[PDB]
Amino acid sequence: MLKQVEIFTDGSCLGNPGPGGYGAILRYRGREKTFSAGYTRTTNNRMELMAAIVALEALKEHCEVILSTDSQYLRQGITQWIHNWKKRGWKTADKKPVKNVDLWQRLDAALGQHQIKWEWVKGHAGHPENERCDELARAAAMNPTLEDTGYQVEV
Repeated sequence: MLKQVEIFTDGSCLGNPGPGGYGAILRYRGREKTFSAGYTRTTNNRMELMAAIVALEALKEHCEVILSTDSQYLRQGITQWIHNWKKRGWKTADKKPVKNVDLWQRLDAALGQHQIKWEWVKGHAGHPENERCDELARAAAMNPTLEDTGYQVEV
């Protein structure tokens, strides 16, 4: 039985916007859960956040997590922006809401329930589970079934 929860995420999009999807692998309890869905019109950044979100929302108790991903958007959010965004009320310097505020707030809610250890992998040097997320993400985007409600060309 693993002593820490292991999560792997990937997200993919064919256009901007275009159809996209995500793949997340979750090692929780004695199982490996696999999550993946395609969206008719979204963006690569929105899918990368969705991967992380659906994985964490599955955890039903406070856990010790190790989340592994090569997603740069997630990385920059987590390491440079999120902190300052909470202090500023989720607004940009020109007082508009941040881009993808729907997802980042959603994600933030999921992250505050756990002790998280982030492992930023290089795209060409992750683990087998990262490669498999990539494969899932791509397959999903080719057969999109859901609508990405928070997507805006806009705000």
